[PDB]
Amino acid sequence: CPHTYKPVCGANGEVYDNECFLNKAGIEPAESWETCRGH
Repeated sequence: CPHTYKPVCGANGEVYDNECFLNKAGIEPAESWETCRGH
């Protein structure tokens, strides 16, 4: 994946550097950033 930084939130609550890494990690895109807020 390109090591650029355009962060995306995964349905597992984890924040990936970009869409490609989210995909590689086999994680569903979260519905919203609320999923990665921490509370």
